[PDB]
Amino acid sequence: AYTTFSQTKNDQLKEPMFFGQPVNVARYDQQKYDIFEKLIEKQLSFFWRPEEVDVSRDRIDYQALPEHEKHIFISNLKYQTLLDSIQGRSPNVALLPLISIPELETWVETWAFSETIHSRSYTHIIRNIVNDPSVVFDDIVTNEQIQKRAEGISSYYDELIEMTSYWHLLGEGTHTVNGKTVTVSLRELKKKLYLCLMSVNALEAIRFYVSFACSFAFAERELMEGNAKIIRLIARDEALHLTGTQHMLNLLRSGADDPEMAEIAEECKQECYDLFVQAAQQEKDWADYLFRDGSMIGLNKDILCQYVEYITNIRMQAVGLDLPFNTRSNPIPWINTWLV
Amino acid sequence: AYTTFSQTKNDQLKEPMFFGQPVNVARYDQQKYDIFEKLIEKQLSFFWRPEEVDVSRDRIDYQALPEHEKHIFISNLKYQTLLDSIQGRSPNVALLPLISIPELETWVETWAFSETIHSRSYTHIIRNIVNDPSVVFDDIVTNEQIQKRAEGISSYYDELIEMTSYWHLLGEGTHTVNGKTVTVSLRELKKKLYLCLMSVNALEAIRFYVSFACSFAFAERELMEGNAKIIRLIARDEALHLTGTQHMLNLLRSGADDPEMAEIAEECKQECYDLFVQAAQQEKDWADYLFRDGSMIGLNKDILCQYVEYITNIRMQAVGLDLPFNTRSNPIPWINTWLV
Ligand SMILES: [Fe+2]
Ligand SMILES: [Fe+2]
Ligand SMILES: [Fe+2]
Ligand SMILES: [Fe+2]
Ligand SMILES: [Hg+2]
Ligand SMILES: [Hg+2]
Ligand SMILES: [Hg+2]
Ligand SMILES: [Hg+2]
Ligand SMILES: [Hg+2]
Ligand SMILES: [Hg+2]
Ligand SMILES: [Hg+2]
Ligand SMILES: [Hg+2]
Ligand SMILES: [Hg+2]
Ligand SMILES: [Hg+2]
Ligand SMILES: [Hg+2]
Ligand SMILES: [Hg+2]
Ligand SMILES: [Hg+2]
Repeated sequence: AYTTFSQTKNDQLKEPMFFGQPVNVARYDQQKYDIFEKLIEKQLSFFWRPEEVDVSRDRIDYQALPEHEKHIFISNLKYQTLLDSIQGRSPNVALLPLISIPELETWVETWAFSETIHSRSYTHIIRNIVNDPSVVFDDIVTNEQIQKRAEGISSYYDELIEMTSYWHLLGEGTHTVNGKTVTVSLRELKKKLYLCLMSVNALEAIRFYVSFACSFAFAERELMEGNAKIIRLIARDEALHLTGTQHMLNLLRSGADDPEMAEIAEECKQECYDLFVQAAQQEKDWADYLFRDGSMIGLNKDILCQYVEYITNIRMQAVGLDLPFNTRSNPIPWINTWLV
Repeated sequence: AYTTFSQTKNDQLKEPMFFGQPVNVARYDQQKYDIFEKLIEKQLSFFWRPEEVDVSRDRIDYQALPEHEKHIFISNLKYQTLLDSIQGRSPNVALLPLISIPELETWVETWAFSETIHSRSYTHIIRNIVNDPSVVFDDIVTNEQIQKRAEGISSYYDELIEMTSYWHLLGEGTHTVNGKTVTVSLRELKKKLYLCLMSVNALEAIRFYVSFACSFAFAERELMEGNAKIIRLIARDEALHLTGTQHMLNLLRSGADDPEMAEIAEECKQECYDLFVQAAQQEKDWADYLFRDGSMIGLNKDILCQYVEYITNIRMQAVGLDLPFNTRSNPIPWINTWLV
């Protein structure tokens, strides 16, 4: 039931963000929600190329680092690489088949594209600091400490993609496939999409920012300055990506877009809350594996843990969820030098 | 069965271009086919912003055009808008789920992203030469002559996408879906993909160039200078895209990739030929509508048909197919200065 060009002439200003008629004409002279056009323009204005950044000194900096610090830096870089590997392809494969307005479709493609630039930047960094890049890349797929998160993230996407395929092929109803009953509910697919968006928002709002803290902690000591310059550019892109997911989520719950979605937003309010806490908890547990052999100037298990609660509280409130942690001011305001 | 991050550690240099293990880590330090990394780098170096191009005088020129010339200009633009609307989302939805090497996955996303920029440029042009863009955009969907010319494009993609979903959900074999027998053959899916690529190649190599000639015929008389600047940048991108498709097809035919694809290419030889001949005929049939209210000096049905036969022979030759048309010299050598 999916088509690359719906032959029905429809009003793209009246379609819901998702599940409406697939988009036909890509036009940008008008939009249901201006924010997505603004985000596309900003992202295009931010276009940068990794190769332009000098990372010639990061090699020696990395070599001079104590072993536990090399571990902290590389483990963090591997996680960033993993996140953008998934983000460069998933928004496209998972969201594109369900978007019903042109500005969001193009925003999703632009967003995914900017992530491939990030992936290209990580290769640029990695090849200029280790001699044998292959060791680093393989450890990304099999690192036990890392794969727990990837699995959980990939899962939401994989499940939504699967349910979408069934919906497009069979439509709503109770069907039979090779002797098994297969139930396809649009309401459940909508719930799937909502929770997946919330998960991507957490990936954007928390997972990445916790990794930025680690990267910039090195920059503060004037180490790995090539890497810092690249992460600063990536962080500027992520701020836009998070702005996009926050608007999608708030538009869906404010009842402005699809009434049934506003309904669902309220329905799984508790589940959404636990999803967020879980993510915060994962980044916390990670700080354990990170500083297993020691800490460093500006960063340690406790400070990092405090930043997680701080950032999580802000992000959750931004999407209308209750705060899970004790309120406090920023534990590491020095990071603002590198962020927004 | 599709996954956004396969957990199996595989040697990406040994996977086939399509139908192997979905890509997990996005790395660019090595590649099975260097040509795709070269294409990504080239496309990135060609990055341009449409709204930066000055089209303020285009409004004056257009209005000054006799009605039939306005018809020619706007009809051609509407077709280009359609092709890029489809090409901005199709490579991602149809190809991404089937790619198994990172360089190709990123090339497809980069290629699709460049098409969204093309769509953005058409809005920039349309919005600056007509009072109500909605009349132009709405006609793209309903116009029977535009849909007859483009007939078969979205159809191929939609069929591939549907067959792909069946494959990811059910796997190979014969199944029973709602009491009906559904056969899922990987070989048949490979055939579908192969012919889809050959169709995209014809779209990139012929359909777009026929439209460039019409656009540049105006630049030739010093009119629509803004549009001409844009079309030149767009043509520069399309040349990369067609290079990419020609390489994909020729690599598959060589047997150096999936040996089964080499067999399929050889077996589907006549179908490849038939679709190029069909695409050529569709472009010629378009002339009747393009010049219904009159033609222009140096631009008429006869010249368009001569050019179509000229470029078709060149394109079919590049992918190893026999030539359908009698050989001839370029009927419009003035285009060379505008292209590449
Ligand atoms: Fe990123
Ligand atoms: Fe991002
Ligand atoms: Fe294009
Ligand atoms: Fe193209
Ligand atoms: Hg998602
Ligand atoms: Hg998700
Ligand atoms: Hg970290
Ligand atoms: Hg951190
Ligand atoms: Hg929820
Ligand atoms: Hg919620
Ligand atoms: Hg804490
Ligand atoms: Hg295709
Ligand atoms: Hg196709
Ligand atoms: Hg034309
Ligand atoms: Hg033409
Ligand atoms: Hg062929
Ligand atoms: Hg001819």
